[PDB]
Amino acid sequence: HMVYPTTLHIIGGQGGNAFSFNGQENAATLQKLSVSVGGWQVRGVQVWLTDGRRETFGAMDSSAKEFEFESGEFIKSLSLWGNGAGTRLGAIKFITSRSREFFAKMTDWGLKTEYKIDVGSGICLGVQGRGGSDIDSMGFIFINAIKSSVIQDMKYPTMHQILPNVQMEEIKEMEYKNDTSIVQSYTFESSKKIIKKSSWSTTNKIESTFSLSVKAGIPEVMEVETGFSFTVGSESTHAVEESEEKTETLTFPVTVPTHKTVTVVANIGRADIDLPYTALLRITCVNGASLDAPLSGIYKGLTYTKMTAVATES
Amino acid sequence: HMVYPTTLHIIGGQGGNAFSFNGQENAATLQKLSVSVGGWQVRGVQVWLTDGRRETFGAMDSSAKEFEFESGEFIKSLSLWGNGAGTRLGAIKFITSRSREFFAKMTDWGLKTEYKIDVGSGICLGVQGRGGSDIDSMGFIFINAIKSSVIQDMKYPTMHQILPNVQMEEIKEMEYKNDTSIVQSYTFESSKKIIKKSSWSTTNKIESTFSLSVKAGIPEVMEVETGFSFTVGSESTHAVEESEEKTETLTFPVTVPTHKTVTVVANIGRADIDLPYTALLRITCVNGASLDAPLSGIYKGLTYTKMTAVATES
Repeated sequence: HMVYPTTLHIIGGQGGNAFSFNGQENAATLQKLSVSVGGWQVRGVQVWLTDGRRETFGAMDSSAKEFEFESGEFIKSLSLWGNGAGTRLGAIKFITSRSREFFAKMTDWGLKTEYKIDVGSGICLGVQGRGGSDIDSMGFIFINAIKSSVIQDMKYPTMHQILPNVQMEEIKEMEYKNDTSIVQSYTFESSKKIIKKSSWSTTNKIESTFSLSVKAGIPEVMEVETGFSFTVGSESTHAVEESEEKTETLTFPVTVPTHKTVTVVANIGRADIDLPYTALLRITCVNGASLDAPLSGIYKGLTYTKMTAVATES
Repeated sequence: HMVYPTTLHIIGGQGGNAFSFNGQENAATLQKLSVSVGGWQVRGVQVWLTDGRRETFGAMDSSAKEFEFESGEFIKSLSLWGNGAGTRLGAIKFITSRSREFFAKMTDWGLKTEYKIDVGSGICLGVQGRGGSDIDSMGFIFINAIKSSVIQDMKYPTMHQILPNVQMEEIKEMEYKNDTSIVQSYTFESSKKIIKKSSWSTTNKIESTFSLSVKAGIPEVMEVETGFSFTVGSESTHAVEESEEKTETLTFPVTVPTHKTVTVVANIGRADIDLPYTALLRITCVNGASLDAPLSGIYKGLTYTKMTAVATES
């Protein structure tokens, strides 16, 4: 027997035309809902997803009430009601993870049959059902309970067509003066705090709805003596926005000839990276099923080269 | 042979009384300097450290010029000059990591031999020299080039005396109704995004001056059957301020007797942690020497228990 990444339980009658308003392809989720009610039915629904899509089913009128989800707010419980003849959706009730409540119901016919819905993870991808003058039937599309949410298959498609802009900064300067007839030897040492940074842009509130990690390598700069080029480092796990603090070091012996001066300057290169990326968001459920949604965005990073030094004789 | 965590090169004459103004013991560093110059000498210096200490040597007058370091700004190069008779300090010049320059010199006699100083890491702990009416001699105390800066031996000395305040939040509710004549069995699943947080307070700008890591475990909550108690998790490496995103899950079978209802509510506990800490900052230099500074502060955290559930029969 087979398992599924979504769960959908439709309540109501058999009439109307099919509709499906589903953010599954890009993992856009339910942001806002507005419901019109009549005497013996839900007349209409208007729905907004987090990618800006918006649509209306059935008929909407001045009786409409709405509910807008806050970022990070999901559904804890949901009930749908038939209208009692069993021919229309009768009412919608849910309670969120922040204990806010929404309830829209037919006015005249007293609320008859309550169906308590399995909301899965509580993360709603939209609605599906049948409508015509009214909402004949409807259910909420939920992602099943989630085990992980990981952005992967990372690509930087314009990377090898673009040159890094490596800016050199001085870190330390020291001078050694040998006024003797014996060649001298000194130890040069230098250090610098650097902060590497990585940022992959996200949209449609996926960063607040899901707990995102990125399984990818980071764009790095690579020293050729033709100049510099981009490559992608070792692959690992990252937060969507991450910084890594480090102390870079450099030490070496300095040989100072008789009756001469040696001046040593230590440098490092710094590169700001701005690159488009494509990737895949994979949401894996507790039941083992999964859902993939293509992503596109921009990567902003800050990286550094190794410390180097120039020794000049005078 | 023997190595040291600090480096100090004094320039000037032989007269005056010894002084030392050094932030070594608590790793307080140079924040601000002000210098008075006369005709044939540096007359005086006033120095401020990042822990608010402040002191003056020699004499200060209306000729005083000052320089204040920005957070994260260190010294890239320093030169000192004698006054030309070789009896006093004659001039100070430095250039910072952000290319800002400070230059204070004797107004009348002219500058001869420049002594380019080894600034080590460029992180200055204060000054040392000899002064009377004027600055007879002075040098800047620098930490040698740094390999690492690590907060360790982490202790929460009041931890055993305060009880965690664990607040329960509902995550999901589902109902299973068995209207048949044989026991039914179902599977409950639930998930919730959580964000754990860790923060160890710092002072004296050590977080901006050094690249700090904390080698410690994270304070967590633990199930006793008196209630809850604090413990410290497994040790690892952390930034001073850190957050971890996670998805908590729960799944189990639900058994429903004939003609009965079972209502399942999934919950999770949340605890804010606010606790004093003591620790040791160890700065290890590239040359192998090191510097210890005792630390005292407060830990602020956010943690969560495992998801649990209550199943109620009706």
